[PDB]
Amino acid sequence: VTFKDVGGAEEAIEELKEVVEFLKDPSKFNRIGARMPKGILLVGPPGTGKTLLARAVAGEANVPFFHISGSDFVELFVGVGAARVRDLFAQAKAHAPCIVFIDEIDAVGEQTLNQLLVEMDGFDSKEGIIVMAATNRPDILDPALLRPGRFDKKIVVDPPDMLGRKKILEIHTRNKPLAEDVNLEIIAKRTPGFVGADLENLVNEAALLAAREGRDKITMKDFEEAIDRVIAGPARKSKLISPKEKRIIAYYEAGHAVVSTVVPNGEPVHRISIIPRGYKALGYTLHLPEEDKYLVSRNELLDKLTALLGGRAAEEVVFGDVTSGAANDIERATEIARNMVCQLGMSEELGPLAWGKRLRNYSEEVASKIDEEVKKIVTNCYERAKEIIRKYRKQLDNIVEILLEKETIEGDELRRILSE
Amino acid sequence: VTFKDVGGAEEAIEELKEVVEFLKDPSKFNRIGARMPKGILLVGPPGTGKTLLARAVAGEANVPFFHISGSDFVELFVGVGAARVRDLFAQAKAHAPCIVFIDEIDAVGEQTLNQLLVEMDGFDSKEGIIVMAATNRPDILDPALLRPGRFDKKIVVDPPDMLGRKKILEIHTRNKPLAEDVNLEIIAKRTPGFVGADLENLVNEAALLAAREGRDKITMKDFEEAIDRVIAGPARKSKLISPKEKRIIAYYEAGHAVVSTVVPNGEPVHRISIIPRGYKALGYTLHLPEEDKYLVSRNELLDKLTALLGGRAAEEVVFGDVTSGAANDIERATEIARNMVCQLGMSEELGPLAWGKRLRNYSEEVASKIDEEVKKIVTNCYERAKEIIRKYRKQLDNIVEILLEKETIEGDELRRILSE
Ligand SMILES: Nc1ncnc2c1ncn2[C@@H]1O[C@H](COP(=O)(O)OP(=O)(O)O)[C@@H](O)[C@H]1O
Ligand SMILES: Nc1ncnc2c1ncn2[C@@H]1O[C@H](COP(=O)(O)OP(=O)(O)O)[C@@H](O)[C@H]1O
Repeated sequence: VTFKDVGGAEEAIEELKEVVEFLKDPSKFNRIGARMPKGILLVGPPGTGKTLLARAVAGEANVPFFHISGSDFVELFVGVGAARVRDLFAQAKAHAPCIVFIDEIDAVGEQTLNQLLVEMDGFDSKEGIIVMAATNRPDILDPALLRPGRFDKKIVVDPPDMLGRKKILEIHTRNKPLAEDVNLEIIAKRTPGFVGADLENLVNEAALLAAREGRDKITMKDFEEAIDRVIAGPARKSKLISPKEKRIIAYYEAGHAVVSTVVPNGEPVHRISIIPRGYKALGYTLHLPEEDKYLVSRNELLDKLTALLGGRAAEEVVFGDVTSGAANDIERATEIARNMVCQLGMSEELGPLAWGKRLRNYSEEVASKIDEEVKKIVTNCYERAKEIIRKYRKQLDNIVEILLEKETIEGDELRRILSE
Repeated sequence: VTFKDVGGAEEAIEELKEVVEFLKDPSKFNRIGARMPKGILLVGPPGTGKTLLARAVAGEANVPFFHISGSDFVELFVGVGAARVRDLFAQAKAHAPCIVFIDEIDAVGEQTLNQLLVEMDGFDSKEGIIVMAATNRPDILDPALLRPGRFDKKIVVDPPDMLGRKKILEIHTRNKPLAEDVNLEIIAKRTPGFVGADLENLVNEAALLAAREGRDKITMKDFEEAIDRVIAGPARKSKLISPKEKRIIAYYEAGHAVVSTVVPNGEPVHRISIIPRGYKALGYTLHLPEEDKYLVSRNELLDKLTALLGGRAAEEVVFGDVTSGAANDIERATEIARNMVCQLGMSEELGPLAWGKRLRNYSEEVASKIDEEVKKIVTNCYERAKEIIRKYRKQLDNIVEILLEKETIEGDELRRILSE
């Protein structure tokens, strides 16, 4: 369980390597005056992998490891926790420099608490005793533990970025017999926000779906379809859609994808489907990012707003009678335009100011000029999505009639059709 | 542990010297009628160093010292605290004039409380019994303890000013083997708001970082880099920034430093770096004050506001497309301009009045004249930062191309480049 078995956190490893060294040659840290801390506090979102790091460092240099959970101290009989703690340190002091882990310390931090503080102060840091604490919350902790001599050194763990998830997938798939067409980079970019714990569950679910039919390999189709069942839900083939009502959905989704391709700034589409899924959903479009970005320009916000108004601009041109389907793409397209004006200061009339944060302190004369700008930004974009559709209309029907039988179209075919 | 080992508080020492004298010649205070108090209450922010003063005064004249913590009285069995208190005074009365310290009295101030008040009133102040109490909160204390005869004399401790931190650093670094280029005045001015407890931790962390590589001296580079890891966090070299996206940050930070140098009133820069650090940060600039000030003029507030609008005025002139990076320098530059008008009364139209403190009691006709002034102060400054940049443009590119390879530039090189 060396450091080669943990991936996705290069700042909790490089920073936490001298502790291994300190357990090898403690003479280097006494010639100067170093006072290597007795306790280490790991903090981060739950499920990040805090517990695995302690096991990894314990196994890095052959050393006994004693794991104790603070949840076990909950609802224990009076005095049992104190006796367990005393026996733990009694065992620890008998052996060589050891590693002791205490988990879930937020809940504990009454009788066992005070006994812990006194007993911790008893032994010396030169014996070889290391205490590692892992909390899911840094605020509800007991303030007394933050005093010097107690837990004072903290390590922050963070969710992985794009390259971290690739490494985690590489780690967790070594044993299983993958097929020959499985690409782990594609599956790495379609899973943003996943903590390291969920990817193993994803692999297990893909294995289950591969095993249901019965076959010794896991193909790409199992991976891609297993991701959808986690985000939205299982497919619902029992639902019945009227033939004159599924023609509207075919035009509402084939218009959101034509507009999102013509405009310069955007991310490419992956597939379009109209199979119902989950509760209150009738069709979706998927994008895959090209890289990871941290700064957003202005022209990249006027083209994410035109795409959202693409579906509503396709019903109006074709049918002429607007439906109630596009009620969530209007709510999310009007708070994008209320940040370009109030907070980010990208309006040429109100200047570089931050009107807002209770949550409203300004006059009524000003409040009637923010609306004349919001209603002008949104209307100006909605007049351009309609203009885009009118050019690509003969090539918009072809995308529909293909989508009304196969019920799914791929991105490459779409981009081949648009560019005749 | 005499007074020579405590620095940074010259008002809790000069005021607390006759207590040492009173324990030497108590005859001077009885010829007139002095009734030197039995209890002394030390109040101040936590970690200021209240506990150290009691030990210092106890060691000033050779006298037994008995320390008891009020946190120990918490969750003790019924009657144990009273027995401990009785045994404490029983031991104290047997010896010469002694010193007894009670810590953390805010939590205690039920059964032990009443026993303390009665037993305190028992003995006489002429025996040589002194009681020192240290609380972190002056409001939650039991009001009964404020009656005469009980704790009535209080001493307030305060965080050190600029010269105090120098003395604390001098005290805590005597043993350790510093290098020859370490300047303690520079490190004293870059640590505002630090209480006396944090500087020793800073020294220990610098020692750790010096020891990691292995060398018998601590150079300046270890001190300066150890301060950053406390304020913001460790460097994150795993983060990847697109080549076309780190060119924007190089222009946003090289513009905030050119403007902050040309304007008359300001504090000099120290270094510019674009290495990511912490969470949601992509570049920072550091200043070092020349001295400590307590009054701020008006012209010193119109030049701290032009500097903040320097980054946004560098993207607009160069690229022409404003990004979302400068969203925190707009929020902090619009509450500076809402104090020059409402509270401080530095507006020539609304006169010397204080509109405001619920938090709003005035008409709507007035509320529409504060905005016409706020929008005029901010816009007038933003038209001048752009004017500054246009002059120093040939000398703004040189600062960038140097900053795109070394990833760090020093203040002296910047001020040499600007003044050709
Ligand atoms: N960086 C990582 N590399 C590989 N696997 C990880 C990583 N982080 C977390 N995991 C996986 O996530 C799972 C959950 O870990 P767990 O101990 O529950 O986290 P925590 O203790 O922080 O809740 C572990 O089985 C581990 O395999
Ligand atoms: N004025 C000072 N001079 C030198 N060291 C100080 C001073 N004030 C505080 N310290 C240091 O801060 C540390 C914390 O003191 P502590 O007793 O915890 O403060 P408090 O009791 O007020 O919380 C001590 O180890 C002491 O060395």
